[PDB]
Amino acid sequence: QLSLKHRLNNGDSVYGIFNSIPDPLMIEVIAASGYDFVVIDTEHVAINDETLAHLIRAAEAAHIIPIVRVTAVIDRDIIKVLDMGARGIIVPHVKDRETVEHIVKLSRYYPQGLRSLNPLLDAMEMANEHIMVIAMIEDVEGVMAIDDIAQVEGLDMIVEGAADLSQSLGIPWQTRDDQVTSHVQHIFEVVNAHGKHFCALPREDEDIAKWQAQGVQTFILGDDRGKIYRHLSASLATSKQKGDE
Amino acid sequence: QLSLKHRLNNGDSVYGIFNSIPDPLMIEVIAASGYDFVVIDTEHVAINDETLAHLIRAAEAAHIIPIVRVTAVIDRDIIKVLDMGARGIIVPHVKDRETVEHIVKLSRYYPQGLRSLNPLLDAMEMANEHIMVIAMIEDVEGVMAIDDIAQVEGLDMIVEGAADLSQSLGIPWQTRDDQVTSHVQHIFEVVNAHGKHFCALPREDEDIAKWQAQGVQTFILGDDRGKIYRHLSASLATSKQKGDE
Amino acid sequence: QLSLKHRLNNGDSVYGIFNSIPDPLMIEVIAASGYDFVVIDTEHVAINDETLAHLIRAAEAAHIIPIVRVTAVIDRDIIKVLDMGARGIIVPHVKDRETVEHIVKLSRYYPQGLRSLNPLLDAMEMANEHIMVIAMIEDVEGVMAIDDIAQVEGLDMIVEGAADLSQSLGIPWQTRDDQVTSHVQHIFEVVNAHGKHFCALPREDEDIAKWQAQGVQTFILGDDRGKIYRHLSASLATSKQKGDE
Amino acid sequence: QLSLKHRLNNGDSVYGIFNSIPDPLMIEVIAASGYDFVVIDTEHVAINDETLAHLIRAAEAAHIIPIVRVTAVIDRDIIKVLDMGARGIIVPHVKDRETVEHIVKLSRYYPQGLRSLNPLLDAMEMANEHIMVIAMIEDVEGVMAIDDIAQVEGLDMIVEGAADLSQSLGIPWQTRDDQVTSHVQHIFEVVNAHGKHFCALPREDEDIAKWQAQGVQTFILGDDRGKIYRHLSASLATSKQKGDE
Amino acid sequence: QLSLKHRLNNGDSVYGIFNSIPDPLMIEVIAASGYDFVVIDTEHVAINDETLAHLIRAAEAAHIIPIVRVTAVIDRDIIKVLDMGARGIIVPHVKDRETVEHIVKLSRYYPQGLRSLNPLLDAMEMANEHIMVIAMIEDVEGVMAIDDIAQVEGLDMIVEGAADLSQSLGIPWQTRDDQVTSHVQHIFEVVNAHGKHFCALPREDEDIAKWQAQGVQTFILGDDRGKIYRHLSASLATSKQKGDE
Amino acid sequence: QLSLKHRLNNGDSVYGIFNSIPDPLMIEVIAASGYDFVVIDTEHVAINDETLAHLIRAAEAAHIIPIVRVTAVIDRDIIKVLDMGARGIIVPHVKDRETVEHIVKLSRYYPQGLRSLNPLLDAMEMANEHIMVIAMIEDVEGVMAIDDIAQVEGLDMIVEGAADLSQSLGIPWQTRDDQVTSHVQHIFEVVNAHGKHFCALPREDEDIAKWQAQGVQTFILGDDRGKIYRHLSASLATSKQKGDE
Ligand SMILES: [Ca+2]
Ligand SMILES: [Ca+2]
Ligand SMILES: [Ca+2]
Ligand SMILES: [Ca+2]
Ligand SMILES: [Ca+2]
Ligand SMILES: [Ca+2]
Ligand SMILES: [Ca+2]
Ligand SMILES: [Ca+2]
Ligand SMILES: [Ca+2]
Ligand SMILES: [Ca+2]
Ligand SMILES: [Ca+2]
Ligand SMILES: [Ca+2]
Repeated sequence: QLSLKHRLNNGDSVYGIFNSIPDPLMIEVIAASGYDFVVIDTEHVAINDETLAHLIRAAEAAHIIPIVRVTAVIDRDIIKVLDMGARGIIVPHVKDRETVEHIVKLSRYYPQGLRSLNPLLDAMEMANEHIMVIAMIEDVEGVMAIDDIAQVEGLDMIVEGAADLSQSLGIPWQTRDDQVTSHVQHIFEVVNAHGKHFCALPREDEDIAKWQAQGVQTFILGDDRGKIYRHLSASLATSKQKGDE
Repeated sequence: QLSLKHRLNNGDSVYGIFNSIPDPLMIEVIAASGYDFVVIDTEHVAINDETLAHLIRAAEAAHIIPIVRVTAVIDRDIIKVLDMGARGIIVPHVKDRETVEHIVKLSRYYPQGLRSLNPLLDAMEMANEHIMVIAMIEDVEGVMAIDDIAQVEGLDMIVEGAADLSQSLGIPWQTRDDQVTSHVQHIFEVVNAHGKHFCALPREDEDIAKWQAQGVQTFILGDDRGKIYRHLSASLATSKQKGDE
Repeated sequence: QLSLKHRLNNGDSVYGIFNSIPDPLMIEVIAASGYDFVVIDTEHVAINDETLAHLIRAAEAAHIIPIVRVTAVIDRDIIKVLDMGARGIIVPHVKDRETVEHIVKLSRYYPQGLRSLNPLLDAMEMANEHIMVIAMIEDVEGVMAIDDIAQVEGLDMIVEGAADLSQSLGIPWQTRDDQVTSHVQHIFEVVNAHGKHFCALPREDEDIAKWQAQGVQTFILGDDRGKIYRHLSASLATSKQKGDE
Repeated sequence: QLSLKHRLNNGDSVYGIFNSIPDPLMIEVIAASGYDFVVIDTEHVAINDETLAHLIRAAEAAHIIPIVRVTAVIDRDIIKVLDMGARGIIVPHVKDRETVEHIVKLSRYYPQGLRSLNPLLDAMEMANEHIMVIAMIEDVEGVMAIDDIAQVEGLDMIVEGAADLSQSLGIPWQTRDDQVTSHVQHIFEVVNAHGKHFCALPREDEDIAKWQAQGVQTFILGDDRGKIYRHLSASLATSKQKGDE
Repeated sequence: QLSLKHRLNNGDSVYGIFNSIPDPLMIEVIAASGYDFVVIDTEHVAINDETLAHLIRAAEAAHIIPIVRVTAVIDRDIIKVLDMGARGIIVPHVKDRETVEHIVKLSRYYPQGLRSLNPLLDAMEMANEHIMVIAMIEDVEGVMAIDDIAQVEGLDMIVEGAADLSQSLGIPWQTRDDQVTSHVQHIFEVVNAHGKHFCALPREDEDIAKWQAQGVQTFILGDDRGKIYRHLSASLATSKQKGDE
Repeated sequence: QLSLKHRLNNGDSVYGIFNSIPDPLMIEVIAASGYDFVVIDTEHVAINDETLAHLIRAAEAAHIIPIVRVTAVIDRDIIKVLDMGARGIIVPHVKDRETVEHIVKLSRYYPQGLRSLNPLLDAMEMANEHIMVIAMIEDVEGVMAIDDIAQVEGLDMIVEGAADLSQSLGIPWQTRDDQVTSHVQHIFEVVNAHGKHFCALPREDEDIAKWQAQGVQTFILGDDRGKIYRHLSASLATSKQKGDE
């Protein structure tokens, strides 16, 4: 299937990573490494639409679920990105119910939305059944409106954006601050109460256990670019010390 | 300068890595990680000429020396790759003196070669002074012809290709075999006797010290794709174990 | 000229097709096949702006009129797409008069609009004279607002979108339903009353005659991708039966 | 598997088509249409290496076997094209045994060749087992040298090139001439005697039965570009006649 | 630094040009020619995001300051364009204070805005310190709202758009008209009163002196495409006359 | 027609320029400037095959004759470049008769060559009739073999390469030296004696008259990149002096 919704329906825990190096070989390396899904990032990333389409094919061929984080311009991106075969979309900076309802309208065929049309009904039904509609909650407005957001029919999942939330709170990068963690904990509790999925971005491995015990199944473990830099820089420094004795 | 030849002339040890993911962000990540040079691979890699040109610019902007491994088709590649600004070229499967002399002809302006023309003389002189002409020695023929290869004026450096050498010897991937290591040791001794540079591909960090003690200054520490897969796969497995307690 | 407006002014019937495979060879194949115009689709299609520019050049070189269906983001797309040389634009999901007036503002130079400036006046005049401004009418809102839409000075043509209209009516793909056909017939009558052009998407060849008799001159006969799949799949099935006797 | 060699080993007949429109959507349309394999053409076609890599991924994701026809420059193309994941290669204008032996050297790992190295041995073995090495026989020299060509260990299949053969015979496009057909029949008989596969390019559906009865299993049914032009041009002409009554 | 803000802080006059041919060699030619900055145009230009990223790298490698004119869709473009390394952004058709404040929000990290997060604080601070936020004033609305626009904290510079202003005034291309010049003079006086920078687009060389005497330091001298056409066309005409005696 | 051969058959003088900035807007600017032909350079230039195809379409759409200078790898390039629609090819560093005969074989259909096949005969005939086969003479070997080169049936034109010839003579860039000019004069006389066309690269406008008087009709007036740099650098220096009074 390559359906995230299907994986979650079995009781599985699933692990992903952000892709911010828009190269199909990176998608294949991530798949080879054992990830269940990859979030191809298009918000910040310099990435051509035809490149994005290539990355989704790479994901499909490599048997990893392609999830896409789109830009703010959902009236342009969502139709294109779903027609390319993204199995899920993440919309950044979701702040209110009206935006979530619009995302659903754009993402789902009748009767669940009005996704543009471009057996037919069976294919539409299957699309609606398996697509993941995911909202980033990463500013104070979104945390405050979480109860109204979480109850929108068709919204499947919320992902915590602690970094941008910290800046929204006037404490950028203080993601360990009780303010940030209490807001994230609140987001989870409300999401969970409305029978929706929460996606954690655990800082450290131990945080996975802490979340898992409360019933979280979905985990994004950082981003490729960050992990690669940290590994290559550490590895090289160690090499240069060992070489000089 | 961004000249490998200049770095070596000071007594420096220099560290590089193969790039086989043809994305400018990878070049920038490699530079950020602390590498002195990057060998952008075009032999095996699916990589457009315009992409290669972009990667060399990324290297320049990120202050890392761009070295390029070209394909077998040197009469096409060398002129293009030098005009793009590669500071060094690696030619694969160098087997005889005649090939080395042809590489030099293609890589160097008069009076050192006949590099196509496309103050003028001063620029030509500076190009010749700083370019690194590098031959891969990776088959039995090349090891056997090493004395004739190493004495070609204009050949700056030899790089060991233990993997392909092992297959040439009918023992593919037995790179730890005494046959392979003795041939590589021979290559070094002959290269060094003719006052040329040797570039090691050490298997492990300890091998850097062993080579450095014999006067080797240049080291390629694997390739990005391999390191990334090994790190991401190890990291994820550890994460999944820690999450489940 | 390669002007659709010019062709229509002679009494010609003109035939087009949607292009949803963004390759210049497809544009050339469509031109070779005898089409008068091609609607290069960018709404749903994964297509780079530089690719689109290439397709328009292919059209020009192949002597086929390039019409472009843009995305919803007209404040971005229209200026780019006209400067690339599109001879007409189709805007999707036109729902009100205010949108049509904005399209005209963006598409036409003074005195007919405020198309960005980037003999000069003569070139502007010629652009305004020959550009086709085309609105898709494909949701109930647009059909209801058709009288207000059709009378906007500078709107040249309306195209029926029966598929998306059917979903808007809560009967997706029931394009043969009397609801859908009566609305499309209404759209035509109102458009025609205001002296504007109607563009039909006939389901079958016989529908061309039916429309032509009422004075329709413009016909889009499906899309390349759909026709190709249907032909290749039918052709192959026939081949496999004939081969096995 | 997506292995042509595997399909042939079961007694299957397999059907392919040339792709000369280098767009991943065309690969997907060909797969949807029911073809078992696609021959992505790079000999004549303007196609970037990164595009080719994308087309092979499209094929994999769409569950169609990707075969690639390379250029004459096998010392460049073969290593790249195999590393991209082509399941078979077609080399044009094969004229002698020496060329076939070189193709095998480039295409197969030790002990069957010397394909560059870039469990390890198991992966090499699997590659060798499943790769199809295919020679185009399309000039008089190649037909004359067919016995020496066909007996090269590692050559899997020969494909008839009647068009270019006709020009080689000084009768370009006279592919129905007894000269051309007798030479093609000879090629088959010799290939078949040496236990190798023959690939037919039948002119018409009836030719499939004629070949199949002699034990031919592999059929290339034209090329996408040609079929599309012929269908679109015929379809449009019929539409325009029906519209005018 | 490659900081325009830094250059202006020394008392320097700085010279730029619009780039509307999106090729990295053009960026390099502009740098070689002696320009201090280049305004890479994306408003009108057909230019892929990955191409734009390449042009910015070309600028960095060639030691020319990259400034980017974005499209109207600032909620998409600004984050991408800053993360690519643009040292300044120009937003077209700035008409009110609310838009300027939004540009600042998008362009600057806390505490000066809410630029998305993607030592950390030091890097943010350095970004804010060196970025140039630039508004195009090119319609009557913007001239009328200039006092409210100019006093927005975080707006660094205004650039005159005489061409589009002339069309806004109903006199397209009458850029020499007293209406246009008096409005531009007003824009400068108000901008200058609020301690902000003005960027002139002088028609002729003599206009540079006239502006410089009033304290203007920043000058855009046309666009590459226009200059190239005018030079090549003049040069060729002269050549053809000289050849025929 | 867009046939250089046709233009020359009327008694016209024709003017071209090298394109070494591989952007379709540059092709269009060159066409707008009044050039009869453009030599799209692929020898030195970083240029994707799909880009080259785009540039040829740009040329066709802009009504300028596209001529292509290929790389040394004629067995790869010529078939691709002709199928893309180049109206002429320039092969660099032509040194002997055997190479010219091979170029002709690759460039012309039966009976004039064996150009790969990919009314039919009429199209082949028209191709042969209008294609220009052009050899660069730019090394001492080629000048020495000029009589044998010039008499090859199917070779249409020779172009002088004074720059590379000077380096071949051990006097790189001494293109004004009597050695270089006497060799170029010899090339012309021999070419002209065999009824073939000569293409001059005049240093200065006055050289056009000198060549024209001897019956030369074809002139390449430099390259875009060089002219642009020289104009932009001169123009900017003048601007900066005028601004400072
Ligand atoms: Ca899913
Ligand atoms: Ca964020
Ligand atoms: Ca160097
Ligand atoms: Ca190797
Ligand atoms: Ca038109
Ligand atoms: Ca629609
Ligand atoms: Ca196979
Ligand atoms: Ca052939
Ligand atoms: Ca700056
Ligand atoms: Ca403007
Ligand atoms: Ca010609
Ligand atoms: Ca040359």
